[PDB]
Amino acid sequence: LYFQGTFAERYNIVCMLGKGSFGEVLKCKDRITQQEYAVKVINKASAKNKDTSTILREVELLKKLDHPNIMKLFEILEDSSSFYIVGELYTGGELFDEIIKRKRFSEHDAARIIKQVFSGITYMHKHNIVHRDLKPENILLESKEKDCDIKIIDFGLSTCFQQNTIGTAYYIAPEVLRGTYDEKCDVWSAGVILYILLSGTPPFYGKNEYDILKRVETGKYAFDLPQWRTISDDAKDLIRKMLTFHPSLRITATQCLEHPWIQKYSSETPTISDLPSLESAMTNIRQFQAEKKLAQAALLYMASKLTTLDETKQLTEIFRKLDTNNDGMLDRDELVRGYHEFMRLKGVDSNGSTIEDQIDSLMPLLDMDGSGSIEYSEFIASAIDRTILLSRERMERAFKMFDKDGSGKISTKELDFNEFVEMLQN
Ligand SMILES: CC(C)n1nc(Cc2cccc3ccccc23)c2c(N)ncnc21
Ligand SMILES: [Ca+2]
Ligand SMILES: [Ca+2]
Ligand SMILES: [Ca+2]
Repeated sequence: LYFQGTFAERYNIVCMLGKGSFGEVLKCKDRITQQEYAVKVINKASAKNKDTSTILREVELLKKLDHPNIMKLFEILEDSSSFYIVGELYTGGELFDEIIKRKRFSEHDAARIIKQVFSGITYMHKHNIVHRDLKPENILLESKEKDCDIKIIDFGLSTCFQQNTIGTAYYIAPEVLRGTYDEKCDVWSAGVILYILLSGTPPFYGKNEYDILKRVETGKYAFDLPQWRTISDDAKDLIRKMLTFHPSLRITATQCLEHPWIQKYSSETPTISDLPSLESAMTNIRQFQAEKKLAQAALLYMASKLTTLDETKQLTEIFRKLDTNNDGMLDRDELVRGYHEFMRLKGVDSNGSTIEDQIDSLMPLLDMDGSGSIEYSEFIASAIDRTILLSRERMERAFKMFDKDGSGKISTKELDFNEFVEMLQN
């Protein structure tokens, strides 16, 4: 395997997309699957701030982050000059451009959007990761479709790498001017984002960066602009709690998510339309509940690494409607209510075994990291057709994602292609 790069052997570079933090971001495509991905290329010599052992450790945790509103990293690969961080490709651009186009949003539309930031940030903070620089330019739109998920990018690598080289000043908490970060800085930044969403203007506005940072110094903002009068007191109460000056008195990410104003506007719930879609989710999980253990884990690794938007976009809607508390993961109770609601909408009396014992029995097989929750990939794994999950191209990639040494055959420590194909086609 001498004349083969790890990145080069697997992905072709299509084109540059942008200059990201710590290095360039490019569009690349898998040479077998043809599926396209974004890749950030980071120069080792120049950007390295830690040893590679620390960098690969840090990035591994970032890869294991599983949340609909957080960018999904697939892998970190290296050659003699660079690191290559490969992730989901988004096509909808920055939330920032949405602000410019719409100028500002209804309480409904601002609620649906910021709810997703709260969801992602809450998950980030549960895993002890602060963004440090939350802003509209670091929130990407998944696609061009209407109510598409937003995706928080660009965090986690801050001690690993070193940058070299406008408008960030609007979003920085005051404590950050004191050289301090903590989880409450992200809340502040998200409060500013929200104020801009509902009003179209930042709370600490000014002509240049000196004067912007001067108002941010004082902590003084108001709901003075004429447009604030036809905006509820509930949005005002949330902003006030987020733009509280002292971090210790400022609300958490979770309380942002749980705020009454959030609850009121983002209550999309399951309907008759979802029944056939929901019926498809059932069949595929129903065997996943009694499908082999080596099958269950092997399926989780495939659907998690090699899916695409247009494939799982249906499961994505269903997931959302079951996610009644809006944190981006499915707990035990939400599944049970969803199973009750499913039956009710179909006309079948719930009150074999009960819905409650069936879910109780499903959770251990379904929650495979033992998280207590059913994260997005665990759902997709379970509730997708293997009729479309299993194409030759994907098996070919899978086959090579486990053969570490590059033999043409798999060893026991790691865990023929035709013997591979039959195993997965059971
Ligand atoms: C704004 C345009 C330069 N861009 N930027 C990204 C973010 C991104 C892509 C690939 C790897 C990453 C690793 C760490 C942090 C962010 C990464 C990105 C994306 N996902 N999809 C489309 N465009 C993107
Ligand atoms: Ca949930
Ligand atoms: Ca889990
Ligand atoms: Ca091998």
